Amino acid sequence: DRTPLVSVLLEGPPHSGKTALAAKIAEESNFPFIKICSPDKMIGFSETAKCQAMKKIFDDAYKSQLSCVVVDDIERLLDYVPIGPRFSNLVLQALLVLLKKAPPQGR
Amino acid sequence: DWNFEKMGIGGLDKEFSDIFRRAFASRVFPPEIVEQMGCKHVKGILLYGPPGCGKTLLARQIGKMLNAREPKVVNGPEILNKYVGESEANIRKLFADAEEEQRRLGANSGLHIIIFDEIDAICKQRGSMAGSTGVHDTVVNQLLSKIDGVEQLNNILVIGMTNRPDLIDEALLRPGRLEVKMEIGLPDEKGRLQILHIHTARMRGHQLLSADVDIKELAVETKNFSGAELEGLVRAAQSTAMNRHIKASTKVEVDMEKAESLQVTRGDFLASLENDIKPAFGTNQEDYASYIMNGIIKWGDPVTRVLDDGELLVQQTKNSDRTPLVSVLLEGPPHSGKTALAAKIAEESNFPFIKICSPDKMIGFSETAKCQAMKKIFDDAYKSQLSCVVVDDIERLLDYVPIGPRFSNLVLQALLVLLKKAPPQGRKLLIIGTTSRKDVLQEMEMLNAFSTTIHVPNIATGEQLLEALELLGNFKDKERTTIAQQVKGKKVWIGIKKLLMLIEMSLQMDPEYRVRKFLALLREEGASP
Ligand SMILES: Nc1ncnc2c1ncn2[C@@H]1O[C@H](COP(=O)(O)OP(=O)(O)OP(=O)(O)O)[C@@H](O)[C@H]1O
Ligand SMILES: Nc1ncnc2c1ncn2[C@@H]1O[C@H](COP(=O)(O)OP(=O)(O)OP(=O)(O)O)[C@@H](O)[C@H]1O
Ligand SMILES: Nc1ncnc2c1ncn2[C@@H]1O[C@H](COP(=O)(O)OP(=O)(O)O)[C@@H](O)[C@H]1O
Repeated sequence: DRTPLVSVLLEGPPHSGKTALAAKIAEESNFPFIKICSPDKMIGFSETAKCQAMKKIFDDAYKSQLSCVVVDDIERLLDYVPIGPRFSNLVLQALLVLLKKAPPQGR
Repeated sequence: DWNFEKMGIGGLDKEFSDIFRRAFASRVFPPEIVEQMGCKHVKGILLYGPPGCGKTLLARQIGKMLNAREPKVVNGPEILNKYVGESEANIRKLFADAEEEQRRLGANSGLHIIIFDEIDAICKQRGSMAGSTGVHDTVVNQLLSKIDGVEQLNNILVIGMTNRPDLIDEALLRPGRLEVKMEIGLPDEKGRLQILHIHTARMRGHQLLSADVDIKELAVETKNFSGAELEGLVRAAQSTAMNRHIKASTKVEVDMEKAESLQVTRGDFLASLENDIKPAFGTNQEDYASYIMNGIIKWGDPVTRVLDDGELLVQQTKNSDRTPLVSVLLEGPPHSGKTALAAKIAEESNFPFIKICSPDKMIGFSETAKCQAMKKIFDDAYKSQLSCVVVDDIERLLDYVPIGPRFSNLVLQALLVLLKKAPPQGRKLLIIGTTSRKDVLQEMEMLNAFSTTIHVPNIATGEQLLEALELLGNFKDKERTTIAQQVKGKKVWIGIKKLLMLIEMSLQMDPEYRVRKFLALLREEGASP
């Protein structure tokens, strides 16, 4: 009741099989609303498009009584690369703001 | 039990039964029971597929059977204007007949069908991609207000056609609106046979076609042809046969008997198939001669190793489950002659769909155009049972220069994402890369994405050079003996392309000084890795 929002992060070496475990744990919940936001469905998009998609998906999730949102391959969304380094600041700021926002009362 | 198989349709027989079961179940039963139930009819359907797989004929036949009035064809790009609030008038004008009939006859009017085309043209989803194509989103909303809204229409049916099923607004697929999807994929052997049979009914009746020609041979030979290509082949064959006959008649004053006869024969079909028609979804034999300029000569063991490994990979990818995607990379020093070997191994697969994407056709394009072209090529490749895509030079695509360093991030991300996306269920794919700087490429963290690597070495021994020259055959016996004597030091490190260029340079003088000039040039390039 006093902790309406929760977060959990999975990390490990490459080719360890993280996405499958995330999908399984999301499925086992039996919640009425579930959604996955993969990067492969935004090929060639610009940062504004990605932020708009994230905002739309989270807004849609806000309207239920229980929900589960999966975000896959976080490092890939930011457009990271060891040389440089380089990345899109806007996406990171948007995600940081999201990850500590509570839904309306009673959800 | 329908009978359309032989009149206009031809290949596509199951799609009719599927669409009839899914959509028109209500209009085939006596009206009494349906009016007792009080259910409504579907208010439209959507179609998507390759450009020229026979979509319009489906709509025309469906309209004809239902005993409806004349369809009101219309095109997508045509309905667009730069003036404020002028597209909406065009959209509204379409339904006028439907409204008039509804007003006058009440609930007993017939059926009117409106056929859009390239409906994806008018949509605000395209603006999401890189560009400015908001197309005044308002437009689409207007359309909705005619299908549904305060006023109710019950004598309409909307059929939509599209080529990019991922660019359709999500709001245009909810219940009560366009709510039935279907796919129209490429034909098969039987479909090709039926299409060729139906398009060749005219000549058979008049005995004009020769008895020599068969239909099974042409059916099997055409692997991945589409609808329009078959009729194009027929027309080209007719034209070439007529031209040959008239030219032969002009050359020789043959008796009348043969003059009246205009048998098309079989040679015209083969010539036209092999020379005129270039399928968009099939192998292009012409491009191969543009890359393998001088064939392949076996100067050492490694070539056989590379060819064998490529054949092994091809066999593994052909027949196997649990692994529908395969990747491989080629590495070597500059001028090692990589592209030719990759093209050869791709050609030897005998696959139906082979494509080569190189910066050759991509000068002056902006990065966004590059990503668009890459996505288009891969999307096209996705629409075949087997495919083989070649990426010519990874380094040039990324726009890499050691100073800086500098490069385009969007293309790198797009390529990395694409390399790890399996095709739809039950279809295979193969990807082959090529580069000349593996150190930077590994530093960029992409070498982990590929699944295997191969090495292409250069020439490093004198006897190898002697064998290469002998196979090329440009030096005489005493010249070869002198070259062998002078090259016994064994300090040779050169590439094949450089060797050919240097031979051409050396052969530009009188025969007396060829050997000395060639040896001087070879020693001048004294590399020592
Ligand atoms: N117990 C298991 N743990 C992990 N993966 C499993 C397990 N059992 C089967 N698998 C298979 O492992 C693969 C997991 O692929 P997945 O995309 O999750 O890997 P990954 O290394 O997390 O990927 P990514 O490249 O996105 O980091 C799937 O084929 C799944 O079927
Ligand atoms: N066995 C062979 N190996 C390599 N090249 C060969 C062989 N036989 C003939 N050639 C000729 O060598 C040339 C190979 O050119 P290719 O485009 O492959 O060079 P490359 O070093 O891969 O080029 P780049 O790195 O600049 O793209 C062509 O002329 C080809 O005809
Ligand atoms: N299944 C088929 N059977 C016979 N002809 C076909 C078939 N599919 C396409 N065609 C040929 O294609 C032509 C129509 O092409 P169409 O499908 O209208 O192209 P588009 O979809 O780009 O408008 C016709 O001349 C027709 O002969």
